[PDB]
Amino acid sequence: TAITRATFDEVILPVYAPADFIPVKGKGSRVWDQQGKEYIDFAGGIAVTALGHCHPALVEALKSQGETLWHTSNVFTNEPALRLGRKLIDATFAERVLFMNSGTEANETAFKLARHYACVRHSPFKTKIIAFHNAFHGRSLFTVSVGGQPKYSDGFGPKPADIIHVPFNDLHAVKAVMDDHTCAVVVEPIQGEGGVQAATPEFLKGLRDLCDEHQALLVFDEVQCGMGRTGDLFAYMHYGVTPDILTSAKALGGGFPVSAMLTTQEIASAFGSTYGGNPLACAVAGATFDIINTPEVLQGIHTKRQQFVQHLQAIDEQFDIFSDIRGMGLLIGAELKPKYKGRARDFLYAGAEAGVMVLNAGADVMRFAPSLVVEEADIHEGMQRFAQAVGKVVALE
Amino acid sequence: VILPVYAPADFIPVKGKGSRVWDQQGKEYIDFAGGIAVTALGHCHPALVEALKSQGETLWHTSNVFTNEPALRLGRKLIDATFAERVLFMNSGTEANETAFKLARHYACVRHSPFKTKIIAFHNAFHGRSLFTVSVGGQPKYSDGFGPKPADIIHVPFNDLHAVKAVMDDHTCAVVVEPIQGEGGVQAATPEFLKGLRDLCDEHQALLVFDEVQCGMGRTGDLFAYMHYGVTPDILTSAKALGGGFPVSAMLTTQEIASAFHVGSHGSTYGGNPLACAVAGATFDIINTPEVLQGIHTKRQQFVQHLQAIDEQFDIFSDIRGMGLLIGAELKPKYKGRARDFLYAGAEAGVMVLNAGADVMRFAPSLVVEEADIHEGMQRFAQAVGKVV
Ligand SMILES: Cc1ncc(COP(=O)(O)O)c(/C=N/OCC[C@H](N)C(=O)O)c1O
Ligand SMILES: Cc1ncc(COP(=O)(O)O)c(/C=N/OCC[C@H](N)C(=O)O)c1O
Ligand SMILES: O=[N+]([O-])c1cc([N+](=O)[O-])c(O)c([N+](=O)[O-])c1
Repeated sequence: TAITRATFDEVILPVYAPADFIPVKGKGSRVWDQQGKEYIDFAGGIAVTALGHCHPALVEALKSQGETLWHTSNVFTNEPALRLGRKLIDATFAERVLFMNSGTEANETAFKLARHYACVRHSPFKTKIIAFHNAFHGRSLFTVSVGGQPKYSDGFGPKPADIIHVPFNDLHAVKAVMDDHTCAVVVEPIQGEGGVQAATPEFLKGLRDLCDEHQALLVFDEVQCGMGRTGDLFAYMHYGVTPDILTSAKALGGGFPVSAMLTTQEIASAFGSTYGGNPLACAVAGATFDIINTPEVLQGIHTKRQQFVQHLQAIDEQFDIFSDIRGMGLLIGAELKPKYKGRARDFLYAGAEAGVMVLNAGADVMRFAPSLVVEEADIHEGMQRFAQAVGKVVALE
Repeated sequence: VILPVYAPADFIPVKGKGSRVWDQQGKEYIDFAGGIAVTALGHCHPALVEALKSQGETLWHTSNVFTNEPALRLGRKLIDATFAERVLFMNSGTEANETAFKLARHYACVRHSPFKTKIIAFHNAFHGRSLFTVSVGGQPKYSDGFGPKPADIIHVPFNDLHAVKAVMDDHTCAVVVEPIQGEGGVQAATPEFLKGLRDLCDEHQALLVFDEVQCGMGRTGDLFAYMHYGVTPDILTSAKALGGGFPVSAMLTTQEIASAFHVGSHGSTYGGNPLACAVAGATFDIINTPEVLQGIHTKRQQFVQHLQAIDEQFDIFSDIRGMGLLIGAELKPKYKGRARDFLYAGAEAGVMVLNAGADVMRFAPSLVVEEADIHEGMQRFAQAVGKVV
């Protein structure tokens, strides 16, 4: 009855191919497997553990609320949800906040709301949604159809219709497809899964102007780039472009399943300042928000980015593997040179062997999404491990 | 118009212990609603609090780049206790249903034909509020107004086997059914209907999908309602009681069906995280015991005897139905459309209850609700009824 890696194949649907070792415990940016091997975590559970593992403040919030009240249905509100709603409203453009569990659910509510607002405020025929190639918005049938990767939306029967995809950063293409029958433009300000590609300023500003012209809602999916990831509370604040609806998840709860959809009173009235929210989830997300939304933590994200980028540059000087280093704050993408095209997974595996956890963003890009408070010592140790992994792969060349 | 139920500003739950809840003013309520059949072991159950806190000190989240011990331990328990051979964990019943419906579609696509896409579902069904799940749900008012719905979904009346036979064909990929429709008036499938679905799915090579989000995890007095009926589905979904108040869900199926998915066919950031799975494991360990499952039947009769006594005094119910601790009490025609008013009257009297449409009262208390709480809460509900009538 020992639980091993082999156990996964006997138990879970074959939709994942997980690592050969099993993390069992973590503190900060260090993680231990069943053999007590120690890893440096630059993956963050895919940009989720924004304050690292078992952060004392988050554990305290969990325990305190866990002794008090876990659950209310959406018939009720609860103090943690009201508190978190207020902090989001005070800190952002939002006047109304709806809480869910996952990024997928938050996006379902955002896309349903944009559709419904158009239906009741303009016309039942105003249904087109513009989205972008390589976008990722979740795995429900609707959200994966708004997602821009046909490989993930093919094969589930008839897709919800009236979704049009154009290239990310192509403002002319958006202009071309938008019209009075368009209800929404949905965009990630930085495409995380899609190779860590940031919107240009002109593109994002252009989406706002086109949404205004056509009476469409601009929906920012900040599930991955939000909650401090870029070094601002939300990426829209870096750009100075205010969306009509914004979604947040991943870092919002520091690891606890929680998500949010933020909008205005005018738009939300198509459906008090908050709706939903698990008491336990919202208590934890409140503690997370209180730490991430501080000048010091947000400044540190930029300091830490440069510490990572200097190491990636040193690695490239030595080994000649990267064509581009991009992203914002502590979402970092390092694109492999053509010689190593398609081999991101080879470097991820060698990384894991060397004791560092990193991500891909497609087969050509390495992705780093560490805790926003990752200690400098852990940045240097993990990046030395990564350099060692790169060395081992390159020596085979 | 269908009116929702919302609490006013003067009713904000702040604390729960067992089957008792207190609001901001310190008013105490007996909880016969369970947050809509979620807190199946009541509020802040010591074993669940212990699981939460101990795993909370250890590991919360690693993503599905990794597997984790609590998830594999919970999957093993679900596999051992049910027809399932493989599982996927998600964060809500809606997400588990999305996974099930996508799996049934994809299985048909790759095993039979990309054209085998019809899904048969039932009027008054509830499967969640995502665009796909609400379109499979059987309340048009809830699926209207969001632009183009995912196609190839056909609705017929619950419990009408003939109608299912009439619409099913070789182009049908699935029949999706709640063994008891919870939101839809607490209506249980008849034995003939449920077995009929299994036979029709076999005939047409379609997958039978049971949504046990509300009726599963002990709610009926068996671990899953399918066990009461002795009809085994191809895919089953579970949530709510599974995590006792922690957001977690599961989709259960066989290896043969699971194998239609490949790496990257579906996924979830949070789904299967060790904190959720540690909590659901603790919940499962308590609910899946002979003693708790027996007690659910004892407790059902305690509630039903109270409901009958209320009816003898006030003449308000035409029918008392459901299974285990999912209880429906249909209002007589004289009280048609009054379920919300009885619910609000209950709250004033210090008891939290549910509706199941405008004509039906619903009860979904903790599976371990104390006999003393059943009697006190039902006395409060009788008082509320006296205020209404
Ligand atoms: C921009 C953006 N929007 C929405 C989502 C969906 O969030 P989720 O439902 O919480 O997984 C995501 C989630 N990405 O997660 C990685 C992929 C996931 N593991 C999968 O395979 O589904 C995202 O990056
Ligand atoms: C048979 C059945 N299937 C799926 C669900 C949805 O599960 P959830 O996403 O875990 O709430 C449910 C949930 N019912 O809860 C009530 C409604 C809730 N407030 C909502 O409107 O989504 C169910 O009864
Ligand atoms: O701090 N710790 O909780 C901790 C835990 C483990 N472990 O194996 O789970 C270690 O190996 C170490 N360690 O190696 O320092 C530390």
